[PDB]
Amino acid sequence: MLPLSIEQRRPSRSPEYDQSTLSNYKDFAVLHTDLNLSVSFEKSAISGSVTFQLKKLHEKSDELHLDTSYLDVQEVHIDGSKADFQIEQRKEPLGSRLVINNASCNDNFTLNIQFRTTDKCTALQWLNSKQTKGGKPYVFSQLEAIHARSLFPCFDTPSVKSTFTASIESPLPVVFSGIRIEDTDTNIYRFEQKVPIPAYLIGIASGDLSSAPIGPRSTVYTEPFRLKDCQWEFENDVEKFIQTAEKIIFEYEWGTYDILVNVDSYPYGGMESPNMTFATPTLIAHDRSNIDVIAHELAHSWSGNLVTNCSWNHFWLNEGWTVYLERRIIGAIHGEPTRHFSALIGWSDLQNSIDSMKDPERFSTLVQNLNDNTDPDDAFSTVPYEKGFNLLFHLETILGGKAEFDPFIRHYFKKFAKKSLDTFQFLDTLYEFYPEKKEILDSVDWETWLYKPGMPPRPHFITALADNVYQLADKWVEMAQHLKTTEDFRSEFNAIDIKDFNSNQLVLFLETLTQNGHSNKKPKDFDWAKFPVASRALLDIYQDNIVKSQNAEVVFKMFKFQIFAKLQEEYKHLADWLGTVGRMKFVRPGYRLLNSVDRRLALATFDKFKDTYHPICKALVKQDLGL
Ligand SMILES: [Zn+2]
Repeated sequence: MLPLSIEQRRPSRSPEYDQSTLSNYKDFAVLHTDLNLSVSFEKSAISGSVTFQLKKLHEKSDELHLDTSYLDVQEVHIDGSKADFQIEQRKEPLGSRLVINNASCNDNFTLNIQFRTTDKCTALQWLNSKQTKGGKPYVFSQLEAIHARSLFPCFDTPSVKSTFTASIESPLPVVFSGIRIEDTDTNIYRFEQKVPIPAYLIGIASGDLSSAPIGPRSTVYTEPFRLKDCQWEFENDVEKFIQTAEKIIFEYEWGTYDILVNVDSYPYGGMESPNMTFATPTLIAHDRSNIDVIAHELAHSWSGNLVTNCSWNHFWLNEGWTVYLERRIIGAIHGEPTRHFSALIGWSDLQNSIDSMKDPERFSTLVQNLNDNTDPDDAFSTVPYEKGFNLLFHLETILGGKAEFDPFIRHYFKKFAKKSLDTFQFLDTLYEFYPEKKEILDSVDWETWLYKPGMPPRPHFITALADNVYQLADKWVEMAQHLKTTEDFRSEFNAIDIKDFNSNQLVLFLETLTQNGHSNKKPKDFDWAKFPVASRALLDIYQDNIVKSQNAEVVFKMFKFQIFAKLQEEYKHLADWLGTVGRMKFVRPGYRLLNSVDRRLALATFDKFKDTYHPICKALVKQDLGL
């Protein structure tokens, strides 16, 4: 009932089969999973057992195949009886297939595997005591996309979702992607995940953590020194966000919405493990300006967590729907011009991602096509997010806007609640929900959106907030050249200029500057180093909103404008600041900025702070400096 030749591409069975799994999930039903784990900070390993409640499905060849990757499976036990297993030879990138003899049991059986993580585990990130400001060891898992198979043996595919129950022992406190149960100290933390989740959403963190309320159904976890700060950051908006998102879709389904603010050495940008959102400390600005980042993880509570991409071929249904709903939450809070601006910055992110991404012709396509050979990680770029946002936004516009599309959002998420789906399954629900709207629904070029690489059709977004940034930014470039005095500059420019700018406008503003403005009529090879008064006059007049900002996002862009402006005095300040942040995205280009202008400082800086970043952060920064 939908357009050829999209139908031509329609898999034979939906949800589409997951090539990234070596497991045979199509043969089993996972009724419930249980993790009994023990954290050893000293061995850098998690050891224990996983217990599945499985039901045999009959609808040809039969066996029990599980995913593992560099994992020590010690014993298996079916219904309490030893069961015969063997581990195949490792196949990049999908790992070793754990084959277990299931012949003996009945339809519904209890599967218990005992295992140890390996030195080669790719599921757990370990930080020593030099790597956290608190001074205690820390560990967190990062499981997306197929790393769960490295934490425990399982059907490592987004199409298999199972309730969870978890007992984790640790010398240090433990948080989990679940709700903690009452216990009755043996250092054993116990949690329940009452909603079915995929294993990539399984999240564990253990370290020196305390907690504080940030809402009626929200608590924040983080290092104690940072505890009251983090609480202040989240406590004003977190419940409001949840309610904004509940109005756009429907009641939040997970009970509590908690946030773990990870250690400073945390190199990533966040994770949406259900019941415990992993957040970056660079979210803590002390003014609540870099806070809308929470709407995204929160949004995942519906799209991705509640309704899952069945495979990493259909990841856009995870992340695209989430950027959409995310921008809808902020749009509801800050006004339509803001979501359009969010959207417009997103369009910018997409093009740099497409211009640059390797094999921009295979991976830039909205619906991916990983067979059993492509690492699912190649499917993760800005495409799913932005081009997926743009397709959902396009669908919104043509259907008569938010009030016409909003009913489709509630049917979709209500229809696939607790299940997985593919692209094709989404479209049918789309076509099925608008009988009347069938004629323009059909006007959509699904083939270019879903299956062509490169930039999708460009949408018309309100450019208001971006115009102001570009205008103000262009003006500085033009004025850099006519005005020769700090007092001259102080009279054409005022703190009111960037007053009503939000965090994202400052970042674009400061970024537009280093691109010598944002206009066709841009001075060619205009350089900010040649105008020492203009550059310094900018950070001077805008000291309160730019220079005095503790928003790491705004702080980095400032350092960039200062490295571009070749303001030699500030380098020590960029050097010092690289000692305060561990986020790969600040630390890395941050060490690149410092090295170009002042090689000797970068090297000294890196020498003093090398062993304080996440080991991966250090390797990559050490690479750029040529060590
Ligand atoms: Zn996301």
